[PDB]
Amino acid sequence: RRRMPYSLGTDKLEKVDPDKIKSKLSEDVERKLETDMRELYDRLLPTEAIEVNRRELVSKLERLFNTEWPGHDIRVHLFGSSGNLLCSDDSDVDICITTPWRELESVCMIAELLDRHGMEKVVCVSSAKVPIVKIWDPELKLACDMNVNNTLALENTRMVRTYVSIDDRVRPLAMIIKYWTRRRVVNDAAFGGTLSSYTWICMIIAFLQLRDPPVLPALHQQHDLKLVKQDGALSDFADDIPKLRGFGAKNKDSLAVLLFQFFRFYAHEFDYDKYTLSIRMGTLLTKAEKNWQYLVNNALCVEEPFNDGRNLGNTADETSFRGLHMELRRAFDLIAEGKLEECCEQYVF
Ligand SMILES: Nc1ccn([C@@H]2O[C@H](COP(=O)(O)CP(=O)(O)OP(=O)(O)O)[C@@H](O)[C@H]2O)c(=O)n1
Ligand SMILES: [Ca+2]
Repeated sequence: RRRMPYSLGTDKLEKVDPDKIKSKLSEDVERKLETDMRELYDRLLPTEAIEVNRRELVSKLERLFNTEWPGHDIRVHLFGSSGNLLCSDDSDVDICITTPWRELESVCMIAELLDRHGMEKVVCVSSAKVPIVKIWDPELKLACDMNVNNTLALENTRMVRTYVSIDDRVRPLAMIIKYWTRRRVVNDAAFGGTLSSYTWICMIIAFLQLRDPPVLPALHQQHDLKLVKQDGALSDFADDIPKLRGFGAKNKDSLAVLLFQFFRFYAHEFDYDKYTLSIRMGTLLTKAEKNWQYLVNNALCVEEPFNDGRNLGNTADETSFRGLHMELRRAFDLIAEGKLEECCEQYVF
């Protein structure tokens, strides 16, 4: 399922003279793009029935696990887009199973139990860095990936949820960019050699942190607004939502202007060879100061904010990155003229 064929080669795209790159939408284009984005967002928002089903899946799993293995305080939690305000009705369900009982981290035992209780397409990856069980629930009609005790993923999901809660523009902008990535088939870091949705979300956040004035702060740096978590530890990132809300309100750019600027930033402004995007810091880092010029698959460097050693761009080789950059050029060209529908056309192999 390789998205970017090896024929593309690996050449970097040349930087275009900044004076020759459109920097502003015309009023007519902005007005129509705003309306078209708002219509698309309304269609992408989730519906009650499916949001309820996501919760029902959590409860069903928790009951099954505590009946099979009682006395181990097994709890089940949504994460990913089901927990960060960025899901649509067709989004998969990311689930984290927490327990002090480390025996449960051998996930083949979970697969066997779920197969016994009517889940379908039950498969597992026991030797991955994060072992997972995948299922299809035929009653709730949900595809689910679950892990055991990956509490970092609960926290980075909660971080994304906090960013979404800080400024009204984040949810529609991110939901629309995510839709673009699905239609263009550039959000498949396993099969396709492109980037995970989480990676794209971090890129959206990093872009918004770099607006003038910024739309989003650097939550990991706002120490005085960190609250204590349910587990009793101080949060790694600022999370006092009432005190953070409004941070970006001084930036008055519309959703249309922000979508145009997102594609302009990634298509033309950002120097991929030199810099690492860091939502932990809210400022650009250099690859060189992280020794990231040596990483395999380092054409795009997007630092995971909880593990400064993980490049979220590491699933894109140089060929795939070339194709991704070309897709960003294409999107910039089209959004510049308000062509949202064409920008989001389904890619066909
Ligand atoms: N490198 C990574 C990749 C993923 N994760 C964790 O997995 C979740 C789902 O990834 P995801 O890519 O499915 C993001 P989501 O908003 O759910 O997208 P979707 O609606 O298109 O399904 C993220 O929210 C992170 O908690 C991580 O910790 N490190
Ligand atoms: Ca997901």
